[PDB]
Amino acid sequence: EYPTVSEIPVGEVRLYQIADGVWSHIATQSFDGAVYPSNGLIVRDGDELLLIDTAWGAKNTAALLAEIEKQIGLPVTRAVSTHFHDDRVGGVDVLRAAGVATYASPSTRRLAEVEGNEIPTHSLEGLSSSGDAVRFGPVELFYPGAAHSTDNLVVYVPSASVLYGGCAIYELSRTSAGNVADADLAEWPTSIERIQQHYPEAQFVIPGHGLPGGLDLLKHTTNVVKAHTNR
Ligand code: NA
Ligand SMILES: [Zn+2]
Ligand SMILES: [Zn+2]
Ligand SMILES: [Zn+2]
Repeated sequence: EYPTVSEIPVGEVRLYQIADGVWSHIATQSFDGAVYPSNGLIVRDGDELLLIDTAWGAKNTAALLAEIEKQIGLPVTRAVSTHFHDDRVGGVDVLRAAGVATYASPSTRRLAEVEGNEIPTHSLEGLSSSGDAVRFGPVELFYPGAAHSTDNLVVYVPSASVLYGGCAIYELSRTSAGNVADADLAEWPTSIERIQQHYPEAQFVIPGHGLPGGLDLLKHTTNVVKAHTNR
């Protein structure tokens, strides 16, 4: 029942309820003549919402805000981007113009600026060292170490046992490396083990792209990363 890359035209966004007050958002983009899905998260925060990641571009992100107001009807007051790539920050300008306070680590803000990408306004402190965690409203933010990117964060929703791995975690159907231009392949397995150690009770694990599953997605990602390392 999770929407697949094939059922979502580029420009539209779907919401999927994972648990009480926790949704993923799913959008698509075309690259090199193929179509790719991308996930983010929405977490209820009293009578407001916390958004995790944009919907991969300005147009998709405007559609995301429209779909949230239609389906949920609570204001998105804050957004966190989990690393500096466009599937995470592309759409930050749309969020900002809509009155959403945008956040990322100082590492992410720096890398976004270097890349010429959109830059979240606010800096998240306390996430500079591997293993660092901070509470941000209804979620915990965790910096596991370098993996898919040097700045990648993961997000845990303790009330729902939902772990949002972002692009540091691959879906099961992905058996080859994705975009690894900015990755730390040498550290990625160690960073994954920090995630496993910190969130062993997670019941629902969401990758940056593709289908959710359980904690098996972590060892799966390590397997794929190690195979790529040995290519
Ligand atoms: Na924790
Ligand atoms: Zn990325
Ligand atoms: Zn502000
Ligand atoms: Zn990604």
